Amino acid sequence: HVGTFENITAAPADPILGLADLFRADERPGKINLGIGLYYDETGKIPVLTSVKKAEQYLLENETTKLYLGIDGIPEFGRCTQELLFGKGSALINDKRARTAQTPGGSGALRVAADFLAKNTSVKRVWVSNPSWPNHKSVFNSAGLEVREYAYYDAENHTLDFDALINSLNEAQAGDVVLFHGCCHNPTGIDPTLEQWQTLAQLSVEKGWLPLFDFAYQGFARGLEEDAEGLRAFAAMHKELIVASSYSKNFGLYNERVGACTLVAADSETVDRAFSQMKAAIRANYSSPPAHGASVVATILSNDALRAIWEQELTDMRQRIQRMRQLFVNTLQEKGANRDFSFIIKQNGMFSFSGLTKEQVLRLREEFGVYAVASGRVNVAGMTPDNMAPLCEAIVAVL
Amino acid sequence: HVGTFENITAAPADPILGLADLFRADERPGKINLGIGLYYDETGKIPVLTSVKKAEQYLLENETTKLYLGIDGIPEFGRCTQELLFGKGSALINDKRARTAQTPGGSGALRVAADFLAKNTSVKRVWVSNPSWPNHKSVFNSAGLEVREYAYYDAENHTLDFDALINSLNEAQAGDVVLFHGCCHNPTGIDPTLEQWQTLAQLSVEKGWLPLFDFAYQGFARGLEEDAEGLRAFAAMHKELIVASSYSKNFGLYNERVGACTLVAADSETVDRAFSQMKAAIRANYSSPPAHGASVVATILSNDALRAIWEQELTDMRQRIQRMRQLFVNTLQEKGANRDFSFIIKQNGMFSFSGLTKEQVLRLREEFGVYAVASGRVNVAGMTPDNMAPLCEAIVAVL
Ligand SMILES: Cc1ncc(COP(=O)(O)O)c(C=O)c1O
Ligand SMILES: Cc1ncc(COP(=O)(O)O)c(C=O)c1O
Repeated sequence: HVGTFENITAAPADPILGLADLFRADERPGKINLGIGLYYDETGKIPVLTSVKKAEQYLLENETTKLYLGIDGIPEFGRCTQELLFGKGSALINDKRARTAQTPGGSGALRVAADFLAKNTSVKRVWVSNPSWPNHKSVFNSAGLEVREYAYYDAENHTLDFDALINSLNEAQAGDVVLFHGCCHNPTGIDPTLEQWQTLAQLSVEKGWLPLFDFAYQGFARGLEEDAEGLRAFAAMHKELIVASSYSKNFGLYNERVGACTLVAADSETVDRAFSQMKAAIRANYSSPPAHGASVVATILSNDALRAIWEQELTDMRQRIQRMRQLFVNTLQEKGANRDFSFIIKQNGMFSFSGLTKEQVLRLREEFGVYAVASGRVNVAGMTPDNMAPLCEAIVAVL
Repeated sequence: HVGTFENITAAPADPILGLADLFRADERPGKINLGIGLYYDETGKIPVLTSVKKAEQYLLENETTKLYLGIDGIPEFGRCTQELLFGKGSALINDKRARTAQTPGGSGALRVAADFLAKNTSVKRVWVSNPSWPNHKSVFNSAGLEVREYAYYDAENHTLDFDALINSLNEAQAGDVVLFHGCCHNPTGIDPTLEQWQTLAQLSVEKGWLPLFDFAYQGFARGLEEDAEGLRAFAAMHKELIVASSYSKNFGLYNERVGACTLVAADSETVDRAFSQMKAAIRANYSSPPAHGASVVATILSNDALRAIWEQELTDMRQRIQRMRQLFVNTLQEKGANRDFSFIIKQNGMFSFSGLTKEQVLRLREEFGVYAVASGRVNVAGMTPDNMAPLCEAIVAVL
């Protein structure tokens, strides 16, 4: 017969993971990886946090069974997740307006939400920032939802174009979904101020949007509580919203796939009715989530001694990135860059829009073995005191 | 504005997992759970295998990072999976005709296959046995694939209705997917003989079906190699096929979500092209799979010492279930059953298709605290020397 796989077309390279494959195969010893968002320590390693090793040790000696978790995962994991997102004494929690499912990573939480909406509501369009995480469009298209873009970044002044953002979103109709980065906007690193959040929250309720918050970097901007102010302004004003969160990065648990999808509705009867369909969409996907990574997170967040250790480790990560931002800017000037890169100090999180062209990013990789994303996004957390000088010499050589 | 979640219809109760929730709530003492397919030991517990504990200690001591796995997971995990399925010296492997993706459980493997087929092929129809695992239809429907049923079980002789199976698949077109259970058919426990497998393999190639094997219980019928005879009869004749396999049960790693989706095509260049689109379907779902569970399996299968331990543990599990099958039939007679349950001994795996009616199943639960699936499926692996007598007295009471 003809053959079913014979005419399949090869898939294009992932703009992020394809770069990581090239880096791994590169044989040059001085190669530098500033692509995929991984936290490196001063020594260039990607370590397991001490709080995580201690929690895994507890699990190894106390686990007696591997029997399936519920569709929505470990209950304590869900409860602790809502506390982090909304606060200890939140009204959503007391009113029982929120339900949380443990998911395989933030990516898994985005697909679950996308499947949930495409199959149980009349949602048709998702509004995503321009630029944004490249995988956002793929997740929502694969679920059958259209993806529209709204303006965000002023490339001239390296700032948030709040006028163009609101003008773009005026085309978003009621019932549409609008995606917001909770903090540390990927890839620009520019987040709204609290006042700008409150403006979007009020505009969101009067326009009829369904907010969808992507929360992959809580604690990397200013702090655990501070980074959730934007979400908590929306939460104090909307009847419905969705939060897809990730523990991959603030716990360094990338490959264990630890995330959550939290559903908020007007009242407890509606959220439970909606959550039953979300569990059905999970059942038809991976059935139940992996336990190891979420058990680690739950063990840490529920033990005051481990949590204290983890909160300090997260502070050290946040502050090392800030030190590298300063060192990055100073070193560029020291190596002969005549452009002003001071805007990089004002950006939060792991990434920064360097302003380099696709052709310059290509030169960096081929000629100097410095790997950045074609959009000019660089992982500041991949910079160390040892690789800063060769890295900045290469950037100056291509300007 | 009117809420987006108001017109959502509540999802029905899951036929398997909704049962486990009723069991956890039942306050009556002596309740017995013969529902969800978990392996219990002689004492009524769901333990962690010794080999799994050994492997987990090795990972705790030697893991230095939680860096993301590739989209397709741990390479060694895929190689050992192919050896398990096809044999150490298979032509499929030497010709490099197979590619394997690590997935979250067999469920995740099935969903990945469904998404891959729906988006990259002209497949529109999947044929599933009647009866089958209830979640099969949900997974393929989630991708928009039509699911048709073919006849399988002779509920009169308690055997494979091979004549009806052949006739009911007459309308299966070339390019349709036909789903086969590799061994330990769920729920009936009746598998095709080697001669019947070979007959199906010949018919499958003549009609141009795309075979999809669900392999969740390798090693629970007769043995690791013996249980794969049917798959290898198909593999020797077909240019293309798909295998969703699970390690949830033969390793007791249920909640770590350890599975694999294997893709087989005519040649190495074709499978590579097709596999790139499978990875794209994974990227738009959970991005990359969880490491812990698959790392355990790869460690055991690669270490000669641990593998010998695991194989003996799998033999112990298989043999206890077979003794419980014999004891179940003997005790039913002892307790006054006039219906002949000898067919139980001929069935393979954890599950016994008892032939009880939905009314009798509901009566066992509400009246005696014995929990089985409404189809009459009972988990033999949940029977113990301590609960056998009350269980059989309950059944006899409703016959
Ligand atoms: C904005 C954003 N959303 C989602 C994700 C996915 O996170 P995870 O690795 O937990 O799937 C990432 C990074 O991976 C991200 O930067
Ligand atoms: C036939 C069959 N396929 C797939 C599965 C799913 O297994 P997993 O837990 O790996 O998702 C099961 C049981 O759970 C099964 O019986």
